[PDB]
Amino acid sequence: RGTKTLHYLSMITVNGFPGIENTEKRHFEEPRQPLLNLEKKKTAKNILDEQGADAVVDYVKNTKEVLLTDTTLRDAHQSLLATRLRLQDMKGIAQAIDQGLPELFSAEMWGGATFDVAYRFLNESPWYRLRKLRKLMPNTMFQMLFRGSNAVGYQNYPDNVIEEFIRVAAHEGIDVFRIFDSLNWLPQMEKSIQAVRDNGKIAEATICYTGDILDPSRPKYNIQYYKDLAKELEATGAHILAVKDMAGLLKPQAAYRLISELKDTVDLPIHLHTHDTSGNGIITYSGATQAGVDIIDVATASLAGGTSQPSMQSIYYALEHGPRHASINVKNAEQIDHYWEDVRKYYAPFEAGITSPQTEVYMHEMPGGQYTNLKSQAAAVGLGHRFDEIKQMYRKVNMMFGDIIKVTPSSKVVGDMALFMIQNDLTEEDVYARGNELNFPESVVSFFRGDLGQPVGGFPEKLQKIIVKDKAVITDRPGLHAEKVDFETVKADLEQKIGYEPGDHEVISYIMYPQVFLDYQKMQREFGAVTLLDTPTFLHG
Ligand SMILES: [Mg+2]
Ligand SMILES: [Mn+2]
Repeated sequence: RGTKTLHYLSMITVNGFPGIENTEKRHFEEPRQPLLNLEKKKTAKNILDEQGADAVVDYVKNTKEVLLTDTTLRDAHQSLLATRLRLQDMKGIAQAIDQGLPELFSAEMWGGATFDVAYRFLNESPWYRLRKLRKLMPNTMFQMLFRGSNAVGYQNYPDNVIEEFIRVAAHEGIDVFRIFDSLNWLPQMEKSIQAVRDNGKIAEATICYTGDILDPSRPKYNIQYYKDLAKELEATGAHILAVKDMAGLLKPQAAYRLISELKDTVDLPIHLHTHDTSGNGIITYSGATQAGVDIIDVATASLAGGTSQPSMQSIYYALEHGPRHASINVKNAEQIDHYWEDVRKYYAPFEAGITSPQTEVYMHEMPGGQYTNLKSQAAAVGLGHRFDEIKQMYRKVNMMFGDIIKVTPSSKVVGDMALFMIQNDLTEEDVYARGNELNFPESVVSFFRGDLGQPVGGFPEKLQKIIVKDKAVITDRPGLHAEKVDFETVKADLEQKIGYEPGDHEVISYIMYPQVFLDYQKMQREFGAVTLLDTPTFLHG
């Protein structure tokens, strides 16, 4: 253990940290520990543990105030710090979050990019992070972002694999599963919702908001589409209806109209998740609060704004004297935000830069992760000076594909198409004419084969035959055609590859990420548990 520790320390000291500029270690002060005025309240986690998920739904329904879900541990640092927030910085404040903020509905700490990024770059197990945070926060519900068909991975998986992931995640401490589909397709979400219900946890059926319901020029995603989707999601038996605004597209008037119209439609509580990219996140949450939204997704102030969530303290002060107040202790929240600012000072190499509110997201509708990835891709191929034209081409490609819902991985399809069109100097007419000779990117080909599912209204028929030439096109769930996985065989093979008997979580991690888990195990054998190091020492040695 010690030998591995000085091995990692010497490696980082001499060769630097991979992916960041080699820089001498700055001296940091100790992060400020909060002074909390503690109150003992019965949280939603106590209700879930004692009386179940339906009692949690009843408690949310009977709460006149708007509940808050803290996205600091997942989405705030996914948007701002490239998901690089380490478990050490979280566990410095996890107990303070659990005790000083018992009014929180849940804390989003898992799913999304965290599962892959922790293994690949932070060299720490996300299961280990979940276990440590669960021990430190016994009275906080743990929210996770769950893709309905692929769980946290990106490959095609059978239904039993997704069910096993749900069972193991619920056993290890995930309480709320925010289940979403990239194309808002119900069959991808139905089985995951049913498995979350069978494990006794809270299933959040999620609608991804795209376009503008108040714009009649785009009637594909109008209020009737969202009402029908909410009715279908209510039919699945999900406890809470969720509305994901991945790019901050929901305008406050549209927010009020959408939340009200969903409110007379279904009786589920409504959870709204938005980003502050346009700078309108606070007023969007306020307009949803007047319409009667139940839970909204907020982040701590030092990790809020920009591509991240709206601030929890600011949304408290925005609704302080209105008809509905935010359910939070704002003094404890500010005391915690002091620590979060101090530890955000550690992650200077991963900062995006100077950030201003951008209303161009109303035009290209790119999520912040897709925005950063496409900017880096354009910089790599020598087209970084044409990023405005790349964004225009992104909007045009989204319209060409039939106005699809753009989130991971469907936003990557549009980004790859836009980059390929900019690279080869192609217009819409050029693709419709010379697309037979063209070799489209594999993500676009996989999307038009049906590997991502079926989009709303189907594919454009001519563009589909242009993009996929002789490859087979499926019209049903790709998980039905997934190659069968036997957990005993995978467990035995993993016991051969790594030098010990794996747990259920390790087998399920090997199934989601085969090469990434093996690389993590090799780095664990070489460098040990580097998660115990502090972040300046972890990055600079
Ligand atoms: Mg309520
Ligand atoms: Mn988000």
